[PDB]
Amino acid sequence: ITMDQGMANQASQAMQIQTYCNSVKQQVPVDFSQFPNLKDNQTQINQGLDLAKGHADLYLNTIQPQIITNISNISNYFALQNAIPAVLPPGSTKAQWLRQLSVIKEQATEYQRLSSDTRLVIVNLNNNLITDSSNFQGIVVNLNSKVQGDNGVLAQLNGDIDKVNAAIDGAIAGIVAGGLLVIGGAFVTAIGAVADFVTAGTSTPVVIGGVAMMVAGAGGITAGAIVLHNSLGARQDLYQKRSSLNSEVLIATQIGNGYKGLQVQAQNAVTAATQMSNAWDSLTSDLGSLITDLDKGITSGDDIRQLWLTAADTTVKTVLTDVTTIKAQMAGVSPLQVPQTDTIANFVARLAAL
Repeated sequence: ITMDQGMANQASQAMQIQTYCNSVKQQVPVDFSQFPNLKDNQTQINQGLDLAKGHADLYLNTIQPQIITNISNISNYFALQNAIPAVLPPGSTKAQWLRQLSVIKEQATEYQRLSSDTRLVIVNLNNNLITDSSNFQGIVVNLNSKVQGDNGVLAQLNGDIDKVNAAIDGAIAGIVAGGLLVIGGAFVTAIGAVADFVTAGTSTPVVIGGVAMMVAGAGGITAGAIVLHNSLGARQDLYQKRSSLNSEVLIATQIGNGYKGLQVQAQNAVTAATQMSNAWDSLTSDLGSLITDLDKGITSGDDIRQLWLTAADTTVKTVLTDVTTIKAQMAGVSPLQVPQTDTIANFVARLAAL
């Protein structure tokens, strides 16, 4: 795997999980004070949610910065590489070459360590989310049995939501991935409720996993709304369609489906994180082989100079360009203002028809 794809994929996935985590943290705790036979159930829900907000926080506060630092190291690396054929003028001895390559390999290996450590901490996050996400599911089914509801209809909703959530995830990835590397590009995010929470009275909106992301320029917002609105509506349809499910249970299940959504974002992050480490490992081995071959009679400093100048003009200029535009996108990302009583699907529906 090339350094430009590993970087493009992790940047892309990070901006999506970032948004998702923001939606986790925005979720309000449930309110069942009306039915005192559910206090134990409320408590359970809200303790589970705080675990979900804990995982979200850990991602934004510990993992995201390392991802940002990684992107900056890719630039560090290639700028150091381009600089060597300038620091070592045409005479330069084999010794000089061995010292320079050995030094930049050291620096690169250190970047490999940051990236592999990151992969390891995302893996561990995911594993803890799988457990924490599976336990929440049981807190929902416990509540459902306590209101003598059908566990079978509940199950068919969870299954139906999981399939749609994957469609959403898919389209969002498509939007971000397709605009990520456009030189002037930016992104806007939208966080809203997965279901209507005002037509009937009791208002507990569920924004966890209720998300949308679009290109900020031109008619990017509209263009974005169009590919997103189908999948988003489909989900809202499933929570609004007539069902035997208690309302209190419908809330906890909405939350629970968002919780699941968080863990799938983590699993997507494992994938991207793995790809970026492998890109670093492939790079440190190539450097490793370059040193080894200079050390034998196979290559020379003059040959490496040649190889890194044609690289500096062709494949490196590309990478360094993308690194600039990627750091811009991630730092530039901006949130759309969503009306407090709106839904994410309705919001996007209306933006899609402008």
